[PDB]
Amino acid sequence: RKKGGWFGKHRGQGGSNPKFENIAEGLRVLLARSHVERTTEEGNWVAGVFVYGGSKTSLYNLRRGIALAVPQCRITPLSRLPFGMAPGPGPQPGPLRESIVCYFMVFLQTHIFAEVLKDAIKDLVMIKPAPTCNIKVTVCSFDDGVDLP
Amino acid sequence: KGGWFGKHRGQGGSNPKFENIAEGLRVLLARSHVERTTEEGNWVAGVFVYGGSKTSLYNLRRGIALAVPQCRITPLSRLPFGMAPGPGPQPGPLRESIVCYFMVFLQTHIFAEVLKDAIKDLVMIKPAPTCNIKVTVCSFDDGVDLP
DNA sequence: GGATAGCCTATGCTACCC
DNA sequence: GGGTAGCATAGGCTATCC
Repeated sequence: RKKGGWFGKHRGQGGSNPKFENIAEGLRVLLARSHVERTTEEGNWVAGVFVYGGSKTSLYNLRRGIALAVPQCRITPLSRLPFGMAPGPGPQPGPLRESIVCYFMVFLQTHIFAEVLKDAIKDLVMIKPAPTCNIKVTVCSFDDGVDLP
Repeated sequence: KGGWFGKHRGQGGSNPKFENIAEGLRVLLARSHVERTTEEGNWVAGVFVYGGSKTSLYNLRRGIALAVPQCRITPLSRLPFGMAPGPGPQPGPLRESIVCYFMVFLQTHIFAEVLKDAIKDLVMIKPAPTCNIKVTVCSFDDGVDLP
């Protein structure tokens, strides 16, 4: 029985469906309690949200969800994390060595909404079963902003 | 002519090309012997590098790894679009461009600043596309728990 | 809503060209 | 040291499973 190959939707062209819509609605409810400004007139991307861990699929679905809930943001594809510190006095891994742990980046126009978005993702995720509850989120601040093309 | 050389993702070593870029960086980083590590060892800061071209970004990445053993670096990935100009609707948050980026993780913000300065100065005397590479210092409120 | 199959195509990697 | 070729294997995407 089926199970897909090519569906004519390229990188970044993801549509919607109940699964991603339901995730988005979870975010929207939380976000609606904090009705803060998500845009500025200048429109620069001065803040971000760095999301990682859990599992590839759970991260992916979260990314798809955020996208539907927040048209005012911009989101990278999933990518991978390098390793952290090795314990003890020994040698460390090279800076390029990559792990199995994924991450994605959300860009935002206001610092205020970045904080709220971060809170919402945490709360959305903290009550769900593993691996989704293990998804970590941190606000990310850009000194000079980012010139998204 | 190359195909498979046995080197998987993240395993890249060194050669004259990358070491040359690394030495350029080392000289510049030597302008400011600030602390690059903490006792706690948390990844609280970074630099966000993007633009130029795929290859010039890539080569920079390789060079930084050789010049800065104390950092950790993502693979290259892609940027989503910004604001669309004028009358049209905005692109979806997921739509991706051709512009690449990578992230460097650091344990101190003070060195992030120096690393950024180093990259800008390293790149501004070069021709396009490399001179068009953009850098910003990056700060993680709650840090990043790199595996 | 997480995990997977399976086409498309992205990057990581190296050595070659110049 | 920028652009490339070309294997390996990342992810984006979907429907199907359950």
